[PDB]
Parts: sequence; C-alpha cells; structure tokens
Amino acid sequence: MNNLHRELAPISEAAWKQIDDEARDTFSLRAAGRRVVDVPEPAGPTLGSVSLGHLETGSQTDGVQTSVYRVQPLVQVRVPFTVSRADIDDVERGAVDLTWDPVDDAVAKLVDTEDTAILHGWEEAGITGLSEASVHQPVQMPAELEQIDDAVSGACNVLRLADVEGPYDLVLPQQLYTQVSETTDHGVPVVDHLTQLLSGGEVLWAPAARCALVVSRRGGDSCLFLGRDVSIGYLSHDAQTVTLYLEESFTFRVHQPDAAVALV
Amino acid sequence: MNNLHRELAPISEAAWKQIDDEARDTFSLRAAGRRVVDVPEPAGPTLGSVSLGHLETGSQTDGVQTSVYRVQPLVQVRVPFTVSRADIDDVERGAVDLTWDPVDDAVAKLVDTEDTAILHGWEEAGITGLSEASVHQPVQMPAELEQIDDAVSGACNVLRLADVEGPYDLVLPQQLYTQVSETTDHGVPVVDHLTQLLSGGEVLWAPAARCALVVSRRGGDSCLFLGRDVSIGYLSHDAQTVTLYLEESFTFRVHQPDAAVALV
Amino acid sequence: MNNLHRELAPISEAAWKQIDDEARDTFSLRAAGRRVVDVPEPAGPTLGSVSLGHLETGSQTDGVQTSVYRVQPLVQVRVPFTVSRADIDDVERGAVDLTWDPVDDAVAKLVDTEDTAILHGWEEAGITGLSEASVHQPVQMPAELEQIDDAVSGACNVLRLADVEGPYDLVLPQQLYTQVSETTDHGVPVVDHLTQLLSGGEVLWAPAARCALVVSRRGGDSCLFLGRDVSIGYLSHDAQTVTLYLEESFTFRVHQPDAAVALV
Repeated sequence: MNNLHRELAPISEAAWKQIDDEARDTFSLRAAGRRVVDVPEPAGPTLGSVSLGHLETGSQTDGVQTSVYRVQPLVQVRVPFTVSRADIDDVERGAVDLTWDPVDDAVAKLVDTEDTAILHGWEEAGITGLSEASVHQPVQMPAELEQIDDAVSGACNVLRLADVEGPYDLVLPQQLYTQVSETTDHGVPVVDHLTQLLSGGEVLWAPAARCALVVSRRGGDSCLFLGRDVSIGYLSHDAQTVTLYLEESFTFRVHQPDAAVALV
Repeated sequence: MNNLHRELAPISEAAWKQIDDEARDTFSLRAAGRRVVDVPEPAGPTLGSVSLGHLETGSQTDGVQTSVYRVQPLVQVRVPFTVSRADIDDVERGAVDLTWDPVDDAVAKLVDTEDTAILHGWEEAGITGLSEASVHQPVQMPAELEQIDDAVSGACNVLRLADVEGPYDLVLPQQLYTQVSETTDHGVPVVDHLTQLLSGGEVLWAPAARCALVVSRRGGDSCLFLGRDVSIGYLSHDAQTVTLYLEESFTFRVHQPDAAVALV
Repeated sequence: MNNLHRELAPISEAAWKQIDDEARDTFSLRAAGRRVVDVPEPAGPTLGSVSLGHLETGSQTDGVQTSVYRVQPLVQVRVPFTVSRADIDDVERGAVDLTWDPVDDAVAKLVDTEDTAILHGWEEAGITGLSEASVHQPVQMPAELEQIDDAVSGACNVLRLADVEGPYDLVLPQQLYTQVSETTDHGVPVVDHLTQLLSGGEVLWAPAARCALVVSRRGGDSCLFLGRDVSIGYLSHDAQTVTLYLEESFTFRVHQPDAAVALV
C-alpha cells in the first residue's frame, strides 16, 4: 500500500487494466508539450525542488558573508473523476463497449494544464513557459495560410542567427493544424514545404496549445522535471460510483530562452 | 454429408471447382465492409448468439433479486441461384468460356446485404451499422470534389479529438470513388493528398455502400461475428438446370461508436 | 479482486471458512432438483445465453432470405443477507457455537428459487420446468398413502410406453416424504416397494418442491446450464453488521418432455 490506495477500491483487475490503458493511451495521444522538451527519468515523490545553480545577494556582517541558494519547488496536480460501478462490473462480465468518458476528461484536463505550463507558463507554480521565456520578438504570420512558409522561414532564420541550430519542431493549435493540412496551394500541400524548412523537424498537433511556436530539438534547452508520474489513485466510493484521481508532480525550466520563438 | 447436400447435386468436380472459384473471387472483389471491421475465425453453425456483457433491470421479490443477461442472436442469409446443366457438362468437355452470371448475381446480393448491415445497419437482424452507431455529427462535403480534402481533414480532426487515433480508412461509393480518382486538381491527383491525410490509411472502393465514411483501423472498435462462412449448398435440380444457394450466418456489433464518422 | 469484493469485507479467514462451509453444506443438503437433472461444468460469468438449435420464420425480400437463430438468455440470482461482526470476531477467539441463521436463510431462498425453476418453471427467466414441459397427463394418487405404489406403477408404465426407460427417481415434498416413510402397510414399509418399482431409482426428499414427480435418470433429458456457480460476495458493512450476498447465474432446459411425469 502506497499513497494510491488502489487495493481499497472496489474495482476488479480487468477494470483496473482497462482504466489504466484508457488513461495512458489518452495521455499519449493528447500530450504534445512533452515531445518538444527533455523529459528525464522520474525521481519520485520524495523530490521536492530543483536547484537553479544561482545564489541571491549576500549580506555581510563582520567577516561573515552569507548567501542563499536559489531553488524552484515542484508542484503536484490532482484531477479527480467519478466512474460507474455498473461499468466496473460489466468489465468482468465481458463488456467491451465501455467508454471511460470521465477518465478521458480527467486526462484532457491534466494534459491541458501540463501543456499550458510547458509552452506558456503557469505563474502559480513558478513556471515560465517557452513562449514567455523567449528573447526573440514574435514572428508575424501572413494571412490565407499559403504564406505560412514565410513566417516559418523567418523563425528558422532568427533561430539560426541566434546560433541555436538543430532540427526545429513547429507546434500548432489543433484548428490551425487542420487548416494548414487542408491548405493545398497549387495542388501541393504546404506541409511538405514546412517540413523541408524545419530542417528535418515536424509539425505537431497540439489541441491544448493556444499559440503556435517553433522550438529547436538539439537538446538541453528546456527540461520537465518529474517526481511522481501520471498515476491513478483511489479516493472514495458509494453504492453506485467510485471516485478516483490522476496525480502528477512536476516542474518545468527553460535553460536557453533563445531556442524557441512564438509565431503570432 | 453436412447440411450442404453437395454430393446429391448432379455437378462434376471440375464444375464444382469452377463455381467455388468464381464465387470466392467475386466475394473477395466485391466485399468491402469486411476490410474495415475485425473478422475473427468463424465458430460454426452451432453458435447462435453473442453476449453483450450487460444485464437488464432486475426485479426484486423477497430477498431474491433476478436479472436477465443481454444477448444478440445471429441471423443466417440464404441466396438461391440457378445454373445450367449444359454449362456443367461443358466444364468437363473443356469449356473455359463459361460466365457464371447467376453465381455472380448471388454473390453480389450477398455482399450488398452484408455490407449494408455492416456499414449502415439492418434493423431486421438487430444490427446497428457504423453509420447509425456514430456519436459524431456528419461532416459536410464541399462541392466540385477538389475540396473533399477539407471534409477528410475535418473527419480526421473529429476522430483525433475523440481520442480515437489509428490509421483511418475512407470508404466511398463506387461512383464517388471514380469521380475522386478522375479529379486531378492542378494536375495533382487528390488521392495522394487523401492518403496523406488518412495517416497511412487507404481509400476503399465500395459499390455496395451508399454512404461515404471514415473508420479508424486501430482495432477493437467493431466486430463481425461469423458462424457458418460463405458456402454453396444444393437445393434441387431439373432435367435442364440445377438450383444452388449461398449461405452465411453472421452478426455485427460496434463497441466504440466514436471510431467512425459518416461524410454526407 | 473479482466482482466479489471479498478482500474488502472486514471478515477474518477463519470466519470466511466457516461461512463458506455452512453455505455449501446447507446448499448440498437442501438442493434436490440438481440430482434429477444433468449439471455440466460451469462455464463462467462471460456466458450469457444457450442456443436452442432452431430458427425463426424467415422473411423473404428479393433473392435474400433471412432467418433468426433462437436462444435462451441466462439469469443471475442474488440473495443478500446480513451477518454479525460480533460473531465474526468470536470466530477467531474460538467460538464454535455460532449458528449462521442468515446464511442458512439465504441458502434456503436460493435453493427454493432454483428448485422451483428446475421442477416447475419460473416464467420470469423464460424457464419451463419438468412439470410444465410434460406431455404426459398427471397420474392420480390414491388416498391413505398405502396405495401410492399404484400411482408409482402407473407413472413407470407411462414412461415405459413412452420409450423413456432408465432408472426412475421419485421426487416428493418433505411432508409427503415423511408420511410415506412413516407409512408401514402390513408392517412392511412402502419405501422398499417404491424402490423396487423405481427400477433401481430412489425417493428424493425435496422440501422446496411443492409437487411430486417421477423423472427418468438415463441422461440427456434435461440440463441446468450454469455460468457463475454459488458464491458469496461482499456488499457493504457497518460498525455492527456486514452485508454479504449469494450469487448464481443459470438457466434450465428440457430436451425430452416425456421423461418426467407429475403425480398429483
């Protein structure tokens, strides 16, 4: 028994397997900010901060000089959701037509908050995202979406002049991604030209993101520090429904602010 | 001797081989609904129902509570056709110019009914097809057929937002398939762009289908349960003609209604 | 953890053993309908129907003829009962004078409903019992109970003329069984003569049965299909009492209606 009291939940092993599979597949599908940043191996619930490597202003009394280290604490996110004991029982009887809508909604909320923190910043967790921690002026996007290659080339040139290099990934909102995909120019999709301009990179479909942005993928520019990873725990239950939650402890840090540029 | 009294039919072995080859080739060519759904190994004529895994409302008398399981019975389809003893005799004499038109017509009818049940639903067999068992609103198709990529992208985005994923297959009626194939845009066929948008999927020529629709191919979203497969049996004969039939027992079930979207 | 959340119940292992032993012994003692019918190995909770092997009337549209298979769904029975935490705790302390009256009552109710379904029919589960699915006219029983051998011989002759054969078992209600046992004729118990007339069969004490009936034991005349067998599950608990239940999923089918005759 860890802090996730899964053994106390009135849920069968098959139902647990189905719920975990649904949650992990939805998270893998929906999470797009984890592909543009470096995600090391999770440490554990014990870890609580990441040291920035800097020190504050040092006070001087007598011969003694004292300076304080600078750290960024982690934050944990818990999203609770309620599932149906009827579906849990149907799992063992053989139901395969069960749609875990509360689980999908909880995973969607978790991905939304994590991607917002990664790409823009939270300001509640002390996290500054790629867009906010950017020294480059935003690149204007031309209209009609056929000339988006101009903005892509401008962003690539800005990153190249900033000595950033590496293949660039273009993260787009879901609506803009669909519009770019359906744009065909002179019968030649603009996605191919964008991929050519991205120097071996790719265009990323990020429904959670509300801003388009280009990030270099050379490595070491940003990092998502994870303690406890995405896990499902048990809270309480009734005669009809069972309350579970998704828990994840993390923080995000941008080392080089010049490796990302926001197109707007 | 099974229920198919083939040994009683006045048909030579070579004629049986020719008829079976014609029937199986026509079925493989004409059946398009079997490629978008999961078809497990046939069980046999003994199987008669598939359990849905759910139970009905439970009546409560005294301490006894009784609840009834929910099942879907299978249905068998028999299509009879009449062949010519003159052609049957010519088979052994060496005729290779024999067109088994009644066999082709029977296979066409069987494919029509099976594909209609799979893709739209029968309502006589208790079968709900992919189109009817769909929670997504139908996607409007633009005119002139050059902008069909817009509808394809919209369907793909709807499925992606529904966390469905997997390569998508676009089933089209035969006339619409020919029109899409002959559409060339700026000298660049739209089929290539459709294949790119389908995420490794394919466009399927379905003459039996009367509605266009996109289905995910990840697996486990729909299933065609088969008892007896497509087989040819003997009914009666005259001095001139022999009456045979095509028999197939099946049912169809959609587990996840959100894996398919109908373009109309 | 299966659907029986036994691990969540605040019940010790010794108390579980005592409750299970009491339930199984009471069921073995009290269930008499299971001895006259064929009981195969239980399949499991996944099974939900039994195919009758027949098909309904076939509709004919164009060349297509469609016919629907006939099946009988299973039904599950749940009987809840409340036990005492004081007795549960006394079990480990060493109490051996504990009478599990709620468990006995629940087992009695389960046996009553199962035996009624087997021998007479439920009409709620779609089950037709041996008495109802009988083509033989009921055999009149003479008074004073010394001449019950006449009715037994008449039933045996009816079954023999129906080409049924096999040793016959005479199921009686509990009161009639006691009266027959205490009847002594000319100082010679009628039970011996009944056993001689039953052709190697036996007289069965069935308190749940409310009608006397003779059933052949040759095999293959009736069948009790079982999914989940008799098992004990956990529902809820309080500071004083624990609520459990007995669950059993089954159906019953008579293949040959002429192997049983009801004496009334």
